[PDB]
Amino acid sequence: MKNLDCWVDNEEDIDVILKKSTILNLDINNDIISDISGFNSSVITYPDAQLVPGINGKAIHLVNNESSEVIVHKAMDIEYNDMFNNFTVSFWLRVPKVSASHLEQYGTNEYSIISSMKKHSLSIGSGWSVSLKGNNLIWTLKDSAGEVRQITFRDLPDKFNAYLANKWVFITITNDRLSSANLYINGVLMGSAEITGLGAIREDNNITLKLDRCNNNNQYVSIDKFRIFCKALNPKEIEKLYTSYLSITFLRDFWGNPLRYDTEYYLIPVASSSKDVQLKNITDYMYLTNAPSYTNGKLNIYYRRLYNGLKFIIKRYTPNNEIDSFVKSGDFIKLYVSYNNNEHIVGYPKDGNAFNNLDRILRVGYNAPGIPLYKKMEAVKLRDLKTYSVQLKLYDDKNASLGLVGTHNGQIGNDPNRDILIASNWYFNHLKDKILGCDWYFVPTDEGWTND
Ligand SMILES: [Au+]
Ligand SMILES: [Au+]
Repeated sequence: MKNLDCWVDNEEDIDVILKKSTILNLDINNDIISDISGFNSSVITYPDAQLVPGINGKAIHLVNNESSEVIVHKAMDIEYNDMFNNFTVSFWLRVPKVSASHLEQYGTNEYSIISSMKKHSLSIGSGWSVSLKGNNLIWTLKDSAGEVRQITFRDLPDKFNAYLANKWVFITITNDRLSSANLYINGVLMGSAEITGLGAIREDNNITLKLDRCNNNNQYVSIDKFRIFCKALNPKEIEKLYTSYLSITFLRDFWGNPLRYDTEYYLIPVASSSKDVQLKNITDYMYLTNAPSYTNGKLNIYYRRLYNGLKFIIKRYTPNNEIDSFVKSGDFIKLYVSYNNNEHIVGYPKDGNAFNNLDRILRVGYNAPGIPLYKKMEAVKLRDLKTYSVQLKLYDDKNASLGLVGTHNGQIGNDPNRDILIASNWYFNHLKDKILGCDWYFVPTDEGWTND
């Protein structure tokens, strides 16, 4: 009694604790990476460290060459924080899905992506490192006397739900030198290691962000919001820290990147993610089908395959907002299906067929003469902030709500029974359910996911 957390005083307001215990905090402003903690550690950016969209602005993109790195030179006042005392490392991480091929080829090649490690004699290294090995995420802590402690996290086999499978995920690693190290992903505890009794950790004066010892020349990773705390955060501090970055400003695609205009997306319903969207016929309705899947018992990985089903495109309802291409919640849009190299608008015909005069059946490319076709939508995010999904609100042409886009299981004509896309206001009265049929993933083609 005894506490190796840095002293704050403020033991109440979580936000005050998070702020006060921050000793390093990378931000990207006007395309320059710097430390905004207040300790002013210097940050050197090498020529092939690239910038990409991030969870809230831009983020760091590392490729596999020696010019692709970011080095933080620790300020003198924070230099020895982890020698004996507690600390927390946090950052957003995006790693592409490893191919079956590359798991076999490179699966035993452990490579670092962030490190303070130092080499000392006796063969001894000292510091901490974040590294990857196949679909393992690994935290290593080493003291100056040769002790080594580690957490090895094995990712989920279902790569649609896995953390090292091309989505932005939030990492947090807490170190309490009087108990354990704990690894969290998206605020949830994934692994722990006891770390008591360690000696002095004598690490590098620099913290290096770079792929180290990676044998796959085409490998890359992205890192955002890299931050270090002089405290071992508790689960409630971690939850607030995690949710604090979920900016309400832009909507997000399936991978966590900002949603964009003029971009092909495949839709998948969150509440039935094994399904793809199909079209009966131009001018007619859409429905769900089962996605085909990939399975590999040898390598223990599997996943519903992506990029089957219709391609959708979002356009501004009222053109020319020049430079920006990002969709903001509350934006008014037109939804198209691109088919036969033609774009076909999505909407509901006045008095069109509906189920129980209340679930409105959507039509693609409808064009009956003299029949209004309602197609003005609002792209919104009403629920589940941790989930990268979107809702779509359809209006008539008089500001009345025709409902959120969803599905309805039923039959049209003598067709087979199907989950058919619809707009319904029924969803507004149920926005608090765990799972809801109006939640959609927007999935664009991405080099970080190829089907095997
Ligand atoms: Au690699
Ligand atoms: Au919903």
